[PDB]
Amino acid sequence: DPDTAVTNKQSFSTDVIYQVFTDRFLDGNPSNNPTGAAYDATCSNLKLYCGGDWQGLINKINDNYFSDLGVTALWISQPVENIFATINYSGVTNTAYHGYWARDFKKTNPYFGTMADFQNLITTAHAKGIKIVIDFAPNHTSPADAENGRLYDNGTLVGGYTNDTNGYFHHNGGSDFSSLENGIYKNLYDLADFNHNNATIDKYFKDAIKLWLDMGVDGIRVDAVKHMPLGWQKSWMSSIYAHKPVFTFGEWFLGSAASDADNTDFANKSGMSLLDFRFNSAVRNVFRDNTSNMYALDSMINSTATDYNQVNDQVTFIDNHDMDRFKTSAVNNRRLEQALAFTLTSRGVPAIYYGTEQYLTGNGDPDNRAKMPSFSKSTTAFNVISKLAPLRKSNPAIAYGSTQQRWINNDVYVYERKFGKSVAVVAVNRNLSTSASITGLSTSLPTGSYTDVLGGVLNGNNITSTNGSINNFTLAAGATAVWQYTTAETTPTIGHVGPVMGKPGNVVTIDGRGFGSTKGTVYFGTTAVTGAAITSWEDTQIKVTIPSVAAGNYAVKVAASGVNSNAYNNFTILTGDQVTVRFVVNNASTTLGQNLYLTGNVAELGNWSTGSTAIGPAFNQVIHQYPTWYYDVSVPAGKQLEFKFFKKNGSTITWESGSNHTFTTPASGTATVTVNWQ
Ligand SMILES: [Ca+2]
Ligand SMILES: [Ca+2]
Repeated sequence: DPDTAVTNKQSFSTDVIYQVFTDRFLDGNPSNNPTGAAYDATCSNLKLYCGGDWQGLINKINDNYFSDLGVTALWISQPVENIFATINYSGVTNTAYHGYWARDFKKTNPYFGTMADFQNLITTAHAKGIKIVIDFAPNHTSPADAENGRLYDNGTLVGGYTNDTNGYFHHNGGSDFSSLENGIYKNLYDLADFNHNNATIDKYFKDAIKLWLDMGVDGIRVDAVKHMPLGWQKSWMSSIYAHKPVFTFGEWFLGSAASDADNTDFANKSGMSLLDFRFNSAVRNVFRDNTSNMYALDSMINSTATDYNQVNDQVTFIDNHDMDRFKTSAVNNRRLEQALAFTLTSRGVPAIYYGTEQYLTGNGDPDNRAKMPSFSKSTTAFNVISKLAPLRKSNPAIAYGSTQQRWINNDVYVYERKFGKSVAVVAVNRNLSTSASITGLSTSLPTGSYTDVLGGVLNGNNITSTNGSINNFTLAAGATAVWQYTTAETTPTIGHVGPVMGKPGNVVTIDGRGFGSTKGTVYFGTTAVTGAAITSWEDTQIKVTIPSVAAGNYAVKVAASGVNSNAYNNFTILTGDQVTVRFVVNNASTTLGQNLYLTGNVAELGNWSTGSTAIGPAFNQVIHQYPTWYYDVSVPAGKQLEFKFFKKNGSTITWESGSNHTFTTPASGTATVTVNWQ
């Protein structure tokens, strides 16, 4: 199957994601709409249910609204049963229309549809080459008070937030958001926090997602990743990747293109991507708010490409469920159109929040979750997506391409996306009133005459190369032209690998060009993977079995016909199955600004390193207070580990003295190991 094929659940780079609040799209079946106050036909009270369902989505798929738009994957609201009750925050009746207040992760939300409806929707999407991505919010249940934040395991009850004897939840009050630990271990407002170190919860959630992947979901958009321990998440991911690997991204909110240490961290160590708020901010500051210029935009591109191990897996967007719509009264259509184009031709997996093609407005929650107004295919923005979306599939330079600043200034940007012998050039002039005389533009386009892929719908123009040298031209006011160049690759050149972390035995997908149809050999580091280990092999996609080599960070290489492909770095190989173990050290007092890390005899703790590979810095305030620190780590299961803490501050490392501490991990689930600092 090609990298392109709907089948490719491990890579979304060639797709376009359509984010849609299920309830706010189409009530394709009235026979399942809420009754009474908890419902509102008009859908004027955005806080109540409006009727949207899975049949509605099915209908749109079937009349090619999506197929005409160009979107290749739907991102739906969480499908699980949510609380049936209603909460009255400040006199206003609030419903769980959003999907985010789960009560039974093992049952479908009746208001969206049934299990068979869901199955019906998973089959109809694949038939048209559309993938389905789902929201999964394992952080918490529903707001305490609605239903005492109860959780049912497929009907049967697990426990409520109150008189929670076995401790399935956290009872440390709610997060004031003053630190990463305060956000992880304390509730989100009234949202009942689950205690993941609790083993039945750890297993409830591995068992839950398993069910959904089993039914055919193609990707999972995890919610509130900054509110759950990394260690746990990673372990959960290894469970998923070991069963049915699927593209997983999470939401870790940021408020700028500004780099963030914990953000970049999670993005490179959890085993899942993030939503690109750094990008979003720059895309909005330049195109929307007029608070930064093309420089800011370019500066973001280089920096993100530099911070994230695999920038191509981040998920770009111009707006979403947690912000003001891109469109407002001062923002004009061309500007929306420009942001879309910029995003569709950009690096990463892009997502369009529902109704952007219909210029929908709505500032803040919930006005930005208005009902889908039209199914019009005429808008210019609708046009732009249909034109461009298809390119991610046809041109691999858009999909896996690098980015090169080829001409820039305050209003004008011309960047280059190139992968192997393929290219795409994109010129953007955010100035709505004055055009720009471009002189001395240089690209990698072979000599020839190029026609703006956008047929001029965004005042685009044609160009002419002369061995990369483009002839002098004028870029009209508010223009944006795209000129590409494609050809058959003849050299194994790796474009993606999914997932990027796993234990030996798992199956990974390598996407790219020029692999030929004759099984060569894979290279996990310096270890050739051949023959039967290579489950599948064709020009654009090779499915290969992760060899059983020492856990660690490898680079992947595909050698087709003796020619070695380029190397895909930072591919993480696990020791084996994981379990989440909480490490607690006592009397581990420190000096001002001195911190506590952890490392031991397995790649998962960092193989005795004191660097960027050691676990930490351990927490010291919510679950355990200073001088006791603690930190939840993903760690090989069943195996006996040796570990040791260490304080680190200026540059100087002080290891605990005496022998190494020891712990033989549990064969499954979770565990806690307490130790005294030596
Ligand atoms: Ca309905
Ligand atoms: Ca939490």
